[PDB]
Amino acid sequence: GLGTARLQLVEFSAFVEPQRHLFVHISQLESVDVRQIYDKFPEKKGGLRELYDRGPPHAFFLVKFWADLNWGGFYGVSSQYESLEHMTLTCSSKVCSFGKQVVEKVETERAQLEDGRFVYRLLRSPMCEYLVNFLHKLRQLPERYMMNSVLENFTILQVVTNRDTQELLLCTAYVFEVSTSERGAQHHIYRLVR
Repeated sequence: GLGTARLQLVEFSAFVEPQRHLFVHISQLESVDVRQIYDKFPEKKGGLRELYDRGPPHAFFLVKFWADLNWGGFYGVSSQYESLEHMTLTCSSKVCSFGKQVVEKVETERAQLEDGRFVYRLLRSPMCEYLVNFLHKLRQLPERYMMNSVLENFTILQVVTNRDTQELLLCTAYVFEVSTSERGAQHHIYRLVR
């Protein structure tokens, strides 16, 4: 699964409300050389290389999404994390185009005790205007292969840190293709090694 002993991703979804439609969804391992995707993110500071250098290596994951782009509504992102230790999470999400940052969103969420464990709920976070706009354009493409061509240069990098200790808890890279309405959204989680 996606997580470490200190922090685990439990659920992740991006959606639009008029019942919801899920572009992508993760509800809850093969390897990928991290060097092979350095160019899909900023190569200098806070680039994947530098983060992997500081470590820890076991906190690094790659997720490939096959998004479902078949649906003025509310565009939102929901995330839920869990842990056994009480912490405050700093969640950084960097949207990248052609390997360059076009959006950085930073949120904070404190632990909530529930069922004998700590939960971190970042629900219904409004999707950034750039993504909403991008989705609106993307879905107008006449062919799925054209969507995949455009999505080739679109990546997201999520960094979750312990706000107090500044320790890296979880770093996840996202890459994207499109899936048919018939098949529905899907994902493949990888471990990033070096």
